[PDB]
Amino acid sequence: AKSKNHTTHNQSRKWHRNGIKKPRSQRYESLKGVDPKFLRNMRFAKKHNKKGLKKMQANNAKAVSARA
RNA sequence: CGGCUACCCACCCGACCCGUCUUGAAACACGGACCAAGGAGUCUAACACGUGCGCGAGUCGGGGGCUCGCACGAAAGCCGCCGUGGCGCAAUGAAGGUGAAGGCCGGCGCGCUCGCCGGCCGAGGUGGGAUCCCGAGGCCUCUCCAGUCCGCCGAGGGGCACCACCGGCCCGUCUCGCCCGCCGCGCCGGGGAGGUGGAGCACGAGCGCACGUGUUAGGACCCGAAAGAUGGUGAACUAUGCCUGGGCAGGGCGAAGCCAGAGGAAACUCUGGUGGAGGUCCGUAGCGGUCCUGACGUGCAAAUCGGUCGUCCGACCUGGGUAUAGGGGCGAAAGACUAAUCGAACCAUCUAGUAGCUGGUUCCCUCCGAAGUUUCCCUCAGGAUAGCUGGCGCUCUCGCCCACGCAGUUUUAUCCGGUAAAGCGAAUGAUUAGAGGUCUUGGGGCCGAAACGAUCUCAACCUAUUCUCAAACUUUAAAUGGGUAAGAAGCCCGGCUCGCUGGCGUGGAGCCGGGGUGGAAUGCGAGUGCCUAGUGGGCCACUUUUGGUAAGCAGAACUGGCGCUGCGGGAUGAACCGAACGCCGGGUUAAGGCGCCCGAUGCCGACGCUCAUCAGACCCCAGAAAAGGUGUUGGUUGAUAUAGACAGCAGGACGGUGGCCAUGGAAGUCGGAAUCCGCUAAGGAGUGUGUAACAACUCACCUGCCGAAUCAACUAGCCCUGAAAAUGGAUGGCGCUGGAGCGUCGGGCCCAUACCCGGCCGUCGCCGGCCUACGCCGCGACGAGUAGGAGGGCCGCUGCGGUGAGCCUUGAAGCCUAGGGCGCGGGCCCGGGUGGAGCCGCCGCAGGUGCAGAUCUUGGUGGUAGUAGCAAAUAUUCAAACGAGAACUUUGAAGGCCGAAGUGGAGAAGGGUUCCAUGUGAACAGCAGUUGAACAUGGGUCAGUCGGUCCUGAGAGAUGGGCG
RNA sequence: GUACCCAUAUCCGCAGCAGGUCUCCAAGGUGAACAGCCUCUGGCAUGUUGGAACAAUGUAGGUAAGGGAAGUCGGCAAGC
RNA sequence: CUGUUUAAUUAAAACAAAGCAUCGCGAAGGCCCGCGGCGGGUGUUGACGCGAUGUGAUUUCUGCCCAGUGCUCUGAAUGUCAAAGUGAAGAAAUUCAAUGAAGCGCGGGUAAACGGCGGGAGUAACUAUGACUCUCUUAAGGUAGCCAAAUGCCUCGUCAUCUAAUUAGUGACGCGCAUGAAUGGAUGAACGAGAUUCCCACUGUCCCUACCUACUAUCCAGCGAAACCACAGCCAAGGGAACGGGCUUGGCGGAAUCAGCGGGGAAAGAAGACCCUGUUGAGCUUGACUCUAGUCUGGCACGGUGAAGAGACAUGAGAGG
RNA sequence: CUUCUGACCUUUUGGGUUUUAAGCAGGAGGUGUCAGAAAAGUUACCACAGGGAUAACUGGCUUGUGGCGGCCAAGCGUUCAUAGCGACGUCGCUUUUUGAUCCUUCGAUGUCGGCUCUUCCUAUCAUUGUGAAGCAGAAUUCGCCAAGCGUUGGAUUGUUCACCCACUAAUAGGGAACGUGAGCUGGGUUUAGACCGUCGUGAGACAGGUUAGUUUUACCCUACUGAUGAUGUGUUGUUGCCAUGGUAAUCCUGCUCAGUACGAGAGGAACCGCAGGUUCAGACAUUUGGUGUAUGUGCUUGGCUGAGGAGCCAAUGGGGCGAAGCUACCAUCUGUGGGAUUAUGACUGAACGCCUCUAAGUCAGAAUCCCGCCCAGGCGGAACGAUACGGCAGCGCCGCGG
Ligand SMILES: [Mg+2]
Ligand SMILES: [Mg+2]
Ligand SMILES: [Mg+2]
Ligand SMILES: [Mg+2]
Ligand SMILES: [Mg+2]
Ligand SMILES: [Mg+2]
Ligand SMILES: [Mg+2]
Ligand SMILES: [Mg+2]
Ligand SMILES: [Mg+2]
Ligand SMILES: [Mg+2]
Ligand SMILES: [Mg+2]
Ligand SMILES: [Mg+2]
Ligand SMILES: [Mg+2]
Ligand SMILES: [Mg+2]
Ligand SMILES: [Mg+2]
Ligand SMILES: [Mg+2]
Ligand SMILES: [Mg+2]
Ligand SMILES: [Mg+2]
Ligand SMILES: [Mg+2]
Ligand SMILES: [Mg+2]
Ligand SMILES: [Mg+2]
Ligand SMILES: [Mg+2]
Ligand SMILES: [Mg+2]
Ligand SMILES: [Mg+2]
Ligand SMILES: [Mg+2]
Ligand SMILES: [Mg+2]
Ligand SMILES: [Mg+2]
Ligand SMILES: [Mg+2]
Ligand SMILES: [Mg+2]
Ligand SMILES: [Mg+2]
Ligand SMILES: [Mg+2]
Ligand SMILES: [Mg+2]
Ligand SMILES: [Mg+2]
Ligand SMILES: [Mg+2]
Ligand SMILES: [Mg+2]
Ligand SMILES: [Mg+2]
Ligand SMILES: [Mg+2]
Ligand SMILES: [Mg+2]
Ligand SMILES: [Mg+2]
Ligand SMILES: [Mg+2]
Ligand SMILES: [Mg+2]
Ligand SMILES: [Mg+2]
Ligand SMILES: [Mg+2]
Ligand SMILES: [Mg+2]
Ligand SMILES: [Mg+2]
Ligand SMILES: [Mg+2]
Ligand SMILES: [Mg+2]
Ligand SMILES: [Mg+2]
Ligand SMILES: [Mg+2]
Ligand SMILES: [Mg+2]
Ligand SMILES: [Mg+2]
Ligand SMILES: [Mg+2]
Ligand SMILES: [Mg+2]
Ligand SMILES: [Mg+2]
Ligand SMILES: [Mg+2]
Ligand SMILES: [Mg+2]
Ligand SMILES: [Mg+2]
Ligand SMILES: [Mg+2]
Ligand SMILES: [Mg+2]
Ligand SMILES: [Mg+2]
Ligand SMILES: [Mg+2]
Ligand SMILES: [Mg+2]
Ligand SMILES: [Mg+2]
Ligand SMILES: [Mg+2]
Ligand SMILES: [Mg+2]
Ligand SMILES: [Mg+2]
Ligand SMILES: [Mg+2]
Ligand SMILES: [Mg+2]
Ligand SMILES: [Mg+2]
Ligand SMILES: [Mg+2]
Ligand SMILES: [Mg+2]
Ligand SMILES: [Mg+2]
Ligand SMILES: [Mg+2]
Ligand SMILES: [Mg+2]
Ligand SMILES: [Mg+2]
Ligand SMILES: [Mg+2]
Ligand SMILES: [Mg+2]
Ligand SMILES: [Mg+2]
Ligand SMILES: [Mg+2]
Ligand SMILES: [Mg+2]
Ligand SMILES: [Mg+2]
Ligand SMILES: [Mg+2]
Ligand SMILES: [Mg+2]
Ligand SMILES: [Mg+2]
Ligand SMILES: [Mg+2]
Ligand SMILES: [Mg+2]
Ligand SMILES: [Mg+2]
Ligand SMILES: [Mg+2]
Ligand SMILES: [Mg+2]
Ligand SMILES: [Mg+2]
Ligand SMILES: [Mg+2]
Ligand SMILES: [Mg+2]
Ligand SMILES: [Mg+2]
Ligand SMILES: [Mg+2]
Ligand SMILES: [Mg+2]
Ligand SMILES: [Mg+2]
Ligand SMILES: [Mg+2]
Ligand SMILES: [Mg+2]
Ligand SMILES: [Mg+2]
Ligand SMILES: [Mg+2]
Ligand SMILES: [Mg+2]
Ligand SMILES: [Mg+2]
Ligand SMILES: [Mg+2]
Ligand SMILES: [Mg+2]
Ligand SMILES: [Mg+2]
Ligand SMILES: [Mg+2]
Ligand SMILES: [Mg+2]
Ligand SMILES: [Mg+2]
Ligand SMILES: [Mg+2]
Ligand SMILES: [Mg+2]
Ligand SMILES: [Mg+2]
Ligand SMILES: [Mg+2]
Ligand SMILES: [Mg+2]
Ligand SMILES: [Mg+2]
Ligand SMILES: [Mg+2]
Ligand SMILES: [Mg+2]
Ligand SMILES: [Mg+2]
Ligand SMILES: [Mg+2]
Ligand SMILES: [Mg+2]
Ligand SMILES: [Mg+2]
Ligand SMILES: [Mg+2]
Ligand SMILES: [Mg+2]
Ligand SMILES: [Mg+2]
Ligand SMILES: [Mg+2]
Ligand SMILES: [Mg+2]
Ligand SMILES: [Mg+2]
Ligand SMILES: [Mg+2]
Ligand SMILES: [Mg+2]
Ligand SMILES: [Mg+2]
Ligand SMILES: [Mg+2]
Ligand SMILES: [Mg+2]
Ligand SMILES: [Mg+2]
Ligand SMILES: [Mg+2]
Ligand SMILES: [Mg+2]
Ligand SMILES: [Mg+2]
Ligand SMILES: [Mg+2]
Repeated sequence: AKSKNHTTHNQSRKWHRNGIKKPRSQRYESLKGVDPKFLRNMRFAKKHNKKGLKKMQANNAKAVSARA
């Protein structure tokens, strides 16, 4: 009882009925697969930022506000 | 007079018989003779999602108890120190076990890749984010003054839910090291910084009840097996033993034994009788069944009958009793018989056994609407997964010089590739021929004792060319096609963090802060979550292609179509050409067509081709080739002709030379090579016929007459030959020839459910109004559809709780009806006629709720059809009586059959009143009946000496005892 | 217990079914004979119906001139 | 040979038969029944008997192979080998070791047990074929017989007879795909409701059909079904699920009927006995898988007393390398 | 599941130690049907649910193969390509062979061959009319229009096929579901019994061979054959036409021609005419033969009526003859012509000064076509006769008014 083996007929119609839209592009996609050393350095820079940010950046903001 | 309709008839057009398996159904595929009733997705437990309700970090009394005995009460009410308990509120490890709060500010110890302290609120930050808040600005009678009065908005802020990311916390692990504590200073505990695994935490949402869908276990939508197990019943048929009885006409052959006679010296032999044996022969009764493959073959018969057969003293046939009973018995063995069933009986139960397999599966309308494909499976007639589909939503966006976002598309930049084509005087592999050079090699000829001492040639090698090819070759290389980008998620500027890297404040990432959106065209509203049926056999077509000679063959790529689909043309039709579908009126048209079927050329239509004794007449499509035509109609390349051709008529057609090679003959004429010469006006060492050769005819050539065009080869349009198949017959038919054929066209005309305008119905979107708000309006765009998914029903059936101060013996339900009428529809209302005691509307509730099929179950009725059939065994007739009725009864007579192995007289088994008498004649008797073995009534079986009872036979059987 | 059928009509086979079912008695003629045929004692209406005709086909039965198996797979049937 | 056989498609060459052979058994036995018992059949039996097989009148013949598969017999010389029993290590569970019943393995016998019986090369004064000989193989290479057979593919083999003509029949030939010796081979009087060939007489089997008789069939009187039925029935061509009756184009088309007929209705009788699928069954067989009755051995109790003897363990002592 | 490796790890259940076991992580022991069950064969004694998703029939698509043709022309043909063949190449038709695919058929289409019978096809074996030869005659070979008429009797085989004998003008090829099984036959294939050979340990298998092996139903519709009828002409009858459909004739022998034409001989025709015969068709019974139940007559076996005489019975007792009727190629009679034309041969005659059967026009022309003869006569019509007593009637024609 030989039958049909494999065809791709009437497949593009099934695909285009729902759509072949591109994947959802969003900001801050992901951080997976990134170098572990680079990720560790980024975490350290993010967690040590508020130590010196809230003072020197505030002083510079006051200075630029006095400038303009 | 008006009247649609469930009345009948006629014409015009269209019209194949329904249901399901299938790519394909009206099929010469299956089911259906018809009608009435019954008939198929239910219920329980569990799970998932969605919706309604109540409570809410809680929720739930379903389990019990309490009040008072109760028709409604197997209800309802309550427990409150009955919440035991289930679910959720805490997760992570196999386990010992552990087990979730961040942020700001300042200080100190080296504010150290650095802990602690003190104060506060208290679940971080970034980019989006409905909504809300603030808000420059301008919008209302003459004016500076105002609170309401008119009234939107640039920009900015805190930001629900939700989305993405970063960080934070908990549990199990791996690396690194250091610190703290002691009910006891230890292979005792606790803590940190980094990478990972968790169904986690990071202000919680679950619980209980009901409904709908989907999956699953229950017989589980309905009907259906071959089979398996348990426990019992059959030897009245048949197979076999045993016991006890019965039966087998007549003839033929002539075994042993016996007697007599004859022959012989003896042994002995021979002859004629008698004798009556045989698993003997012909043959009857009996027992079986060879052939006619005879008759029947819905029969006499679920195995028979007529001839013809084999055996008939036996291994014979047969009655009764008795023993063996189902994986068993019995078997002169055919797996035959075992109660019409035997390669494993019957009966009841498990059992509604299972089926990936057939068949069926019941009311209407509206909306949406496929797949035969990927992967896996002992998978290929199936299932799971993905995909296609539907439903429920949810989050936002427009609606009062500018949008977020998207696209089977184009435009601009940008790469990617190795097909089509082309090439091999370019790589690789195949490949024909020529030209030159030869270093060498091999085969021939030459000078000559031989010799790379010399020479000619061939093969081989090299060089520059040359002809033809590669899906598994390629320098080069298309079209088509694939990806990306065309902004605010971007750019410029400044400053902080890094434990990453490092000459360097170097590089790179992260964060913060203020300033500047108009960035290719066109079109469009987008995003997202959950549940989910069906599908998982396909087919066809333009083009590209694999195997095959080819196929209406098998297998692929894109797109379209059928299946899932009607309509107008192709006469006919699955795929072709147009075109897609609510009900209508008008106009137009696509494809196609205008001689009649059949609507339209019935145009004073145009140009040209074509004649068939087989014309021709429209993609798929239903017919044909190589080749040929002095049949016509066009074209090309050429050659001749007033220095008079081509055709026709007439004349010449000679000499060297009967030339050289041949020979039985070649003297132009069978052959090989050649092939000239001289006078001429021209004659060819000769185009053909003929002779064995010579002769003869004739031709090339020249000339005489006529007199102006002609000859030859190819090429392509119609037509013709090529062209033969079986029932009579297919441009669709009739037919058509100044066309109704072929080619090129013009102006009109014909009609589709297509287009435009308008009415009506429904869906969707936008909405409008403070008029059943679940109602009433307005505008616009769309309506097909199998499998399947949803919504509505004031469609229908049954019963229950309310309600209609409901209808009815002045007529309920039901049934019938050329009557009226409503709704698109399921259906319903009224009138009339039967009928004689119940029924219905509205609001909710629960179903054993809708039939056209299932070789569906039961019951009834048709065509067949007053048909087949009342024919195995020789045969009936006359008169009379009883009777309404005579062929079937009775009596008499005549003619016949069974003819003693009977169609007679008696019995055993079996039947049980069938035996007898009387009486009726609807039923029985296959017609009839006065008749009967039918019906009703009443009678009938008399035993010491007929048999049972008595006795044992094969055999069955209790106690003693044994086993269980 | 004692009737009756004991059967092509009282049994079984779905029935008044050419089927099946165990025994006794059994004459005369022809003839070897209980073969076949014809009669007597004893039974019967021809087997679930009759009338009219004698077409084809059919079911059983018998002949056919000349040939004699030449038909057929086979001398099947029929025939001697 | 007589006889029996598939009731209801077979009557036979099949089965059976006397005869001829072989196997087991001396009763605490052989072959079987049985859930059970020292229960039952043979057995009211005892080797001229019982039980289990093969071949199949009489005569003559019974060839060669034990390699394999089966059957049987032997020695605790000899390998494998379960429970139970013994010793050792360990606190014990446990582990190790010594020995080891049947069976298997080894060896012998048996083929009237199942079965089998090959293949090359050189050699005769016409040549070939071939008297004769060498060689591989395993256990032995078809002996005596018989044949194109009921056994032969080539084949309708070749020759002779039978015929006018023969794929038939008979006789003979014989590297015979693939005959053959109790798998029985060769004959063979009588008898086959056995199959086949020829001949004589015979006849309607036929040339070549015709006629006659009885019962139907036929019409009528009376009585009266069933099978089947989607609706129903005139054809040609085309398309179509590729062979229509209904569709399209044409040919055409008057009621109701009787007697035959068998071309059609792809006629009826039955969910194809043929082929395939089923993760559907049943019968049967075996060196398919897993089990079991039964059967053969070993151990444990029933199961008790005496004597003699062998092997090992522990004990003290004397020889040895 | 087993084994190994590591923690100076976890649990070994009332609490401790130890053996052991379980537990975590990763390496190995395998699913070759490789996303992974543990698995021999036969059933012809077979069964069930299904499949035309899937073979054995036919039909359908193509024709490789088979058969049948055409073109080119190297050559055969003594000479000479094409009288007759024609290689190397190449182009077509057919489904009378086989093969390829599986489209309809699995709730069945009865599947070989033979017998009987009808029709059709032509790629013609013979017959009618013709052309060409290496056609002197005869016998032959190649084509043209041509299917009207024939294409037999047997030996062996189941056979399709094939071979042989004989006859004949010739013994040609096919189709219709490989025509035809509710027509037959069952010889083989293809069930169940059994035998032999080979294969298999076995059950069993063999497109190997040999034997015996149930052949069911029509009464329905149509078609066909025949018979009543129906429609319309007012009724009925007689005499008549045919529109239409069917269609029948075919072949051979002997004699005169003629031992002639022809041919050197050997050999050896043809036209007209005369006798017939084969097959087929229509009938017919005087003669001949069949049948026979006038149960006509006369013998004869057994029994029966007492015996003669007369008879009867024995499923028409047998047999010798036989009227009438039916019947036989087993006897007898008969079977017939006109037209237009095909193939072909010709006339006049241009295209194309000539030629030419053609281009327009003419001629002859046949088993083929049609009709004539014959068969039945239509939802076809004509010509003629009679047309309703009896007592009241009834029915026609003319003229009529309502
Ligand atoms: Mg598939
Ligand atoms: Mg239905
Ligand atoms: Mg199916
Ligand atoms: Mg199909
Ligand atoms: Mg259908
Ligand atoms: Mg059908
Ligand atoms: Mg059918
Ligand atoms: Mg039916
Ligand atoms: Mg109903
Ligand atoms: Mg609690
Ligand atoms: Mg069942
Ligand atoms: Mg089982
Ligand atoms: Mg039992
Ligand atoms: Mg008995
Ligand atoms: Mg005898
Ligand atoms: Mg004899
Ligand atoms: Mg007899
Ligand atoms: Mg019989
Ligand atoms: Mg019998
Ligand atoms: Mg027989
Ligand atoms: Mg018969
Ligand atoms: Mg009959
Ligand atoms: Mg007899
Ligand atoms: Mg005899
Ligand atoms: Mg006898
Ligand atoms: Mg059993
Ligand atoms: Mg039986
Ligand atoms: Mg059983
Ligand atoms: Mg069920
Ligand atoms: Mg599949
Ligand atoms: Mg979706
Ligand atoms: Mg490529
Ligand atoms: Mg290329
Ligand atoms: Mg296919
Ligand atoms: Mg295809
Ligand atoms: Mg479908
Ligand atoms: Mg669609
Ligand atoms: Mg469509
Ligand atoms: Mg159409
Ligand atoms: Mg197009
Ligand atoms: Mg289109
Ligand atoms: Mg319109
Ligand atoms: Mg048009
Ligand atoms: Mg018109
Ligand atoms: Mg043509
Ligand atoms: Mg067409
Ligand atoms: Mg076609
Ligand atoms: Mg031309
Ligand atoms: Mg025509
Ligand atoms: Mg529309
Ligand atoms: Mg719709
Ligand atoms: Mg109601
Ligand atoms: Mg009343
Ligand atoms: Mg009442
Ligand atoms: Mg119901
Ligand atoms: Mg119904
Ligand atoms: Mg039914
Ligand atoms: Mg009733
Ligand atoms: Mg009826
Ligand atoms: Mg009748
Ligand atoms: Mg009868
Ligand atoms: Mg009277
Ligand atoms: Mg009487
Ligand atoms: Mg008498
Ligand atoms: Mg007697
Ligand atoms: Mg008697
Ligand atoms: Mg009475
Ligand atoms: Mg009666
Ligand atoms: Mg009585
Ligand atoms: Mg009574
Ligand atoms: Mg007395
Ligand atoms: Mg007594
Ligand atoms: Mg007892
Ligand atoms: Mg006791
Ligand atoms: Mg009595
Ligand atoms: Mg009887
Ligand atoms: Mg009887
Ligand atoms: Mg006598
Ligand atoms: Mg006498
Ligand atoms: Mg009578
Ligand atoms: Mg009777
Ligand atoms: Mg005769
Ligand atoms: Mg005679
Ligand atoms: Mg004779
Ligand atoms: Mg003879
Ligand atoms: Mg024969
Ligand atoms: Mg006979
Ligand atoms: Mg017997
Ligand atoms: Mg028989
Ligand atoms: Mg014993
Ligand atoms: Mg013997
Ligand atoms: Mg031997
Ligand atoms: Mg041995
Ligand atoms: Mg032990
Ligand atoms: Mg020699
Ligand atoms: Mg030999
Ligand atoms: Mg012999
Ligand atoms: Mg013969
Ligand atoms: Mg052998
Ligand atoms: Mg041999
Ligand atoms: Mg005679
Ligand atoms: Mg037709
Ligand atoms: Mg056909
Ligand atoms: Mg057709
Ligand atoms: Mg039909
Ligand atoms: Mg119609
Ligand atoms: Mg139609
Ligand atoms: Mg009739
Ligand atoms: Mg008939
Ligand atoms: Mg079936
Ligand atoms: Mg499967
Ligand atoms: Mg079975
Ligand atoms: Mg796999
Ligand atoms: Mg099996
Ligand atoms: Mg058998
Ligand atoms: Mg198919
Ligand atoms: Mg087929
Ligand atoms: Mg049938
Ligand atoms: Mg049929
Ligand atoms: Mg003819
Ligand atoms: Mg046929
Ligand atoms: Mg046979
Ligand atoms: Mg057989
Ligand atoms: Mg002469
Ligand atoms: Mg002469
Ligand atoms: Mg005749
Ligand atoms: Mg006569
Ligand atoms: Mg006569
Ligand atoms: Mg007489
Ligand atoms: Mg007499
Ligand atoms: Mg007398
Ligand atoms: Mg008699
Ligand atoms: Mg007579
Ligand atoms: Mg006579
Ligand atoms: Mg005649
Ligand atoms: Mg002519």
